[PDB]
Amino acid sequence: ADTIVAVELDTYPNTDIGDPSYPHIGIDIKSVRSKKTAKWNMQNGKVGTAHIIYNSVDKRLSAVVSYPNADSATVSYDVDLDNVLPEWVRVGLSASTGLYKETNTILSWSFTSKLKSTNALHFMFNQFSKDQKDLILQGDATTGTDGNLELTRVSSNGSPQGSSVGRALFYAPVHIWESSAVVASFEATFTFLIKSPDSHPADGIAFFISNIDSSIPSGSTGRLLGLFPDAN
Amino acid sequence: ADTIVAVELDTYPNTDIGDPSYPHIGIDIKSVRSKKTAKWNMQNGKVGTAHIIYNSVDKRLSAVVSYPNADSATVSYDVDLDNVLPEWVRVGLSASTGLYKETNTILSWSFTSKLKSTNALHFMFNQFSKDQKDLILQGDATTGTDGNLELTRVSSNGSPQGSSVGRALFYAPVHIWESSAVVASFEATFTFLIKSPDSHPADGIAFFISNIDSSIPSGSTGRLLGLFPDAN
Amino acid sequence: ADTIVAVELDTYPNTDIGDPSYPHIGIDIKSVRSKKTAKWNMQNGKVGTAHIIYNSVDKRLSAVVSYPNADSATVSYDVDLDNVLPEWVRVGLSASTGLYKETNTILSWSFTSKLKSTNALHFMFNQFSKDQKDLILQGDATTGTDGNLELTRVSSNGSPQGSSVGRALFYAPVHIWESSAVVASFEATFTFLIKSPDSHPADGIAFFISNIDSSIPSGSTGRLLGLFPDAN
Amino acid sequence: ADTIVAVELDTYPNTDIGDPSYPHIGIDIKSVRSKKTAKWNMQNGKVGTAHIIYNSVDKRLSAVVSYPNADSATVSYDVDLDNVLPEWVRVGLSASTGLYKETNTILSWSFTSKLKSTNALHFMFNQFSKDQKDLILQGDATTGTDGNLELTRVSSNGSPQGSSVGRALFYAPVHIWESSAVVASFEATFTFLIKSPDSHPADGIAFFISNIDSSIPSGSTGRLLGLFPDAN
DNA sequence: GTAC
DNA sequence: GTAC
DNA sequence: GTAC
DNA sequence: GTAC
Ligand SMILES: *OCCCCCCNc1c(NCCOCCO[C@H]2O[C@H](CO)[C@@H](O)[C@H](O)[C@@H]2O)c(=O)c1=O
Ligand SMILES: *OCCCCCCNc1c(NCCOCCO[C@H]2O[C@H](CO)[C@@H](O)[C@H](O)[C@@H]2O)c(=O)c1=O
Ligand SMILES: *OCCCCCCNc1c(NCCOCCO[C@H]2O[C@H](CO)[C@@H](O)[C@H](O)[C@@H]2O)c(=O)c1=O
Ligand SMILES: *OCCCCCCNc1c(NCCOCCO[C@H]2O[C@H](CO)[C@@H](O)[C@H](O)[C@@H]2O)c(=O)c1=O
Ligand SMILES: [Ca+2]
Ligand SMILES: [Ca+2]
Ligand SMILES: [Ca+2]
Ligand SMILES: [Ca+2]
Ligand SMILES: [Mn+2]
Ligand SMILES: [Mn+2]
Ligand SMILES: [Mn+2]
Ligand SMILES: [Mn+2]
Repeated sequence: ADTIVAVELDTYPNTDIGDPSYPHIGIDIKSVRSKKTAKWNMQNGKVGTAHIIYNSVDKRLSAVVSYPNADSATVSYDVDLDNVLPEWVRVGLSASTGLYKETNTILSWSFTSKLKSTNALHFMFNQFSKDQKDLILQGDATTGTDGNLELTRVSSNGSPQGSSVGRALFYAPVHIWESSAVVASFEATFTFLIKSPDSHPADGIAFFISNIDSSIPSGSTGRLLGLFPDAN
Repeated sequence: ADTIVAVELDTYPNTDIGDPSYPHIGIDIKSVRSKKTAKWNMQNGKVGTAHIIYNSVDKRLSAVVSYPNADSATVSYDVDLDNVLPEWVRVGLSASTGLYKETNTILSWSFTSKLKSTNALHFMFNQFSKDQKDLILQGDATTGTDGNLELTRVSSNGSPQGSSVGRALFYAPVHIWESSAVVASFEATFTFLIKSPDSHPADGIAFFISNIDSSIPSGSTGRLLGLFPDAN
Repeated sequence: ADTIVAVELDTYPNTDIGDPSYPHIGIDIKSVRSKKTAKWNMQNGKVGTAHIIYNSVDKRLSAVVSYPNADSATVSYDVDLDNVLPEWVRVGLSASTGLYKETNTILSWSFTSKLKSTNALHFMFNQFSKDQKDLILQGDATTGTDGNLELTRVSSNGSPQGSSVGRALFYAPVHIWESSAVVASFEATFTFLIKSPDSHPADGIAFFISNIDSSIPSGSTGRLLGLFPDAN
Repeated sequence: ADTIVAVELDTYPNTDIGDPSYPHIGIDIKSVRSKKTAKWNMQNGKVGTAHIIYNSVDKRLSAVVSYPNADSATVSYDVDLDNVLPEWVRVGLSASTGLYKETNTILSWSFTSKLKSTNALHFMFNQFSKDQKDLILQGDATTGTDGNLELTRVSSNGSPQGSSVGRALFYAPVHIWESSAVVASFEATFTFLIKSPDSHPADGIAFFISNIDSSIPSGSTGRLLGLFPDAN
């Protein structure tokens, strides 16, 4: 299977696989069962912002998710990604729906990675286009509708669909660690709009780092968030 | 055939294709017969720097090539690249040798492209590694020798070889123009070491922008600099 | 007197100082009598964006001013700023009102300057705060009202006042040119909201570069845009 | 007195004030008696690189100091700078000599600070000039000798002097924290050349953050590193 | 960091 | 929008 | 997240 | 550096 490190914005509690009883953010290291979670007050229909940071000095993967004029949710986990990820990776966004659904709309995404002694990569999307050749779209993901990235299927009348999964990966491989680097760092930011007509939205959005040849695991709709083939 | 826009650092005068009778820099728009040239005092065995700039306001492609403590050479050409290049491109470095030879050594390469009212791409290579997954190497190009990119063949003691052609392209496609952008800009910088035992070094280095699926044209050693299928 | 280079967004035609008979953008080199202008379709109450670019290769000062879903206005002027500006400068925004008035509201401001073969300066304000220590406020300029910079006087209900002039300069001096630099470049971007109850809004906003010790010239409300001591 | 946070590169053990018995790097919070230290293998006459990082999510001040082809020294300390520094600060480099001496030569310095919800400041000096108006020089500090910043006094024959102190601060105040920011971060990098003709170099170099109006404490030569008025 |  |  |  |  793929090697996945992810930050999940998990809108739907799957208590059977160790989710807390509330919408949460989490740090996922090679398992959908987060190594760490924080409670997340997800605001239906509101634009939120996720910030993800890591550096090879502290070896601490951290995230902050916020809405205008509300308290942030934050989660951190000590992990040496040199011992988890391959040296070269792709970075991406993933989302899913299941029996419950939501829009998984990405309005902007930026990423920066640096290896110092310096090598750098930076991309910034504030606008997504119909045929965006620097993104690899997988599954139900589409670009160009209102200049946004729709990770999961939305009908012609604007309703999100159930049992949908989709992902967007940046086209170039990323050099995420190097044995001779004195300092390696990355940061990701994205803005998102999760909207549900139902009482209960599902399933969430994740930022993820994977082996370069990563693909959506077959059947990874719902609680698997397009990242894992099973709930182990 | 491919669509090529290039800045050539041309070390060898080919009078039969309209080169001036001296080493020169040139702007190549879909032809090896530069639309504009400037005399270039190439310093055998010295590290040089090339800077290439363009913006959609001025629609003027400019370059400056310099050595420490010497006068620069500069060339500019008015061209609307919206009417020349496809909307999505790859960017790259190319170099060649023929009967006469030189090292085509790249010590660093950086590139930035922005499409405003903003989408942005930036990469910086100060170190090239043996298995560099965000570069597409074509022909004779190799990476990892002293952390440098050798575009053309060099022996184990660093002696350049004749009849050699090689290129390196950044892996991700670049969105070089967009009809709704108010301002689009790019800039490229690279540092290079051209060294020859020959009285006459040949053939040169180019920065280029191509169709995404561009490859080294058949036979394009020597004066065609790995860019053009013929001298038309 | 001061040495001023400016891009004016001139909302009010002053025919006696050589303004065209319509709102215009202009390039001002040491005079309010623009060296070049372009017609500008200013949209009362809409947020606009101004982009200003210059590099020492082309020696061409350009600007583009845009509103969402409208055609841009653009103006360029060939000028070697090495022979106009002192080596060290301050950068700023200026605005004024006279008999006629408008809001001169700045919603964001960014600036980058680089001197290559590299020295670099960059700032980005997306939020202005009440006591913003990296800005020098001159005249009527105030910060903190909805996180915006109000260059000229506005009442508590947001109504602009006549006979008002105000400027904001970045605190640090900027090294705008250097005799040994191979390439020097700057770019500025700001977003603005010009709103008037008047049939005729006045007087405009400018981005400017000055001697470091520049101050609002005595009497420079109205047509002199807080930049010039007289209309020569 | 001033409020100082610093990363010290301490070349000289002052065991009487709690230095370890070896050259060390340290994190100094309002005291020259480091809250944390790591052993540092300082290489006389070699160019080294210091990297300093902090973000408001982890609240961890970290540094890495390295030489080509040697193991790094690294030190980290958990501190909430919101409770230590004022909201607006200056950033700087400091160095001293005492009865023992060394060159305190700075070859490059870069800094980036961001406040997100984004406001940014970045500067990069690869070249220092004789009259560098975006630096505040204090004490014995000079710029322009070989394009370098000499923090402490060097004689006409190139010998460092004893009992010398000097500092360089960036001219613009820096907004280091804000109560409404979701994420605040900074990073500094500098390269340095410490050379001594004596068996024993002294006293060291520091990166520091201070109140905006900070000045060299009188008598802060030697072990006080130009930062503190006393050894408490 | 080495010598008494 | 008023003054020649 | 609320109802049995 | 050789060919017309
Ligand atoms: O903030 C508190 C909100 C609580 C919502 C409670 C959930 N309601 C609920 C459950 N719980 C059991 C969960 O699994 C049943 C559905 O499983 C399928 O749907 C989800 C959501 O798309 C997905 O994660 C799974 O993989 C699967 O597709 C109900 O049965 C019910 O109603
Ligand atoms: O004595 C040796 C130094 C003088 C060399 C001659 C330079 N003068 C000159 C030529 N020569 C004709 C060019 O073609 C000759 C070789 O062509 C092959 O090699 C070159 C160099 O690598 C390459 O560009 C060609 O594609 C081919 O591979 C002029 O035109 C001129 O001036
Ligand atoms: O009915 C009201 C709308 C029409 C207004 C007239 C515009 N036409 C016009 C003028 N007028 C002469 C300019 O000076 C008049 C006022 O001058 C003062 O106010 C302006 C605006 O704030 C300011 O620029 C001046 O400095 C002074 O404070 C033309 O020349 C033209 O065209
Ligand atoms: O890596 C191991 C190297 C060990 C070096 C040992 C130091 N040698 C030494 C000492 N130690 C006592 C320290 O204070 C005496 C000098 O104090 C003055 O000089 C220093 C250095 O510039 C400065 O920090 C102080 O503030 C003061 O100016 C000796 O006495 C001796 O020899
Ligand atoms: Ca879940
Ligand atoms: Ca040639
Ligand atoms: Ca006017
Ligand atoms: Ca010490
Ligand atoms: Mn979960
Ligand atoms: Mn040529
Ligand atoms: Mn005007
Ligand atoms: Mn110490």
